[PDB]
Amino acid sequence: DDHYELIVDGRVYYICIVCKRSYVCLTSLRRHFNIHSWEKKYPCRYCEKVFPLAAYRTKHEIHHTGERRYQCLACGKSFINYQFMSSHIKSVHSQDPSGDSKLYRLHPCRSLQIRQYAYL
DNA sequence: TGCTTCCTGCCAATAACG
DNA sequence: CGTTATTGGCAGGAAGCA
Ligand SMILES: [Cl-]
Ligand SMILES: [Zn+2]
Ligand SMILES: [Zn+2]
Ligand SMILES: [Zn+2]
Repeated sequence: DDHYELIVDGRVYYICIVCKRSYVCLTSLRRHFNIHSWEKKYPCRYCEKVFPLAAYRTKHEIHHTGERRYQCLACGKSFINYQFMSSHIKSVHSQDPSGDSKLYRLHPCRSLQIRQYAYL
């Protein structure tokens, strides 16, 4: 159908037929495969752009609304995504957000309707 | 070479099923 | 509506880009 399997050292991999990318998760292969098939379409609700993954569309739509969900706990500045937040904390505070301390807060998404993670 | 978007393991939230 | 399947949000490194 849309994949074959490699089994190496007991570990199972799922291989896309088209580009031969390997996936540990079958769910990942399927998510990825839409890029080839365009079976599903994820159109920005604010403009003409269309995405092959739902999450790509959501991250894009956040740019339309201007919501700043990522907040630096050291100085309070907020950022639209992880990358700007991380870049700020490393350059300005000389600390790594992926270290063993919580240096930022991810606020819930309020400018769009997306599913809510209870831990935020 | 510093923004910008992509990528995929993981799994909570949601949907589908029966 | 309780059990199973699916969706897609998240991190944070990778890749794209000018
Ligand atoms: Cl905001
Ligand atoms: Zn592929
Ligand atoms: Zn748009
Ligand atoms: Zn700060």
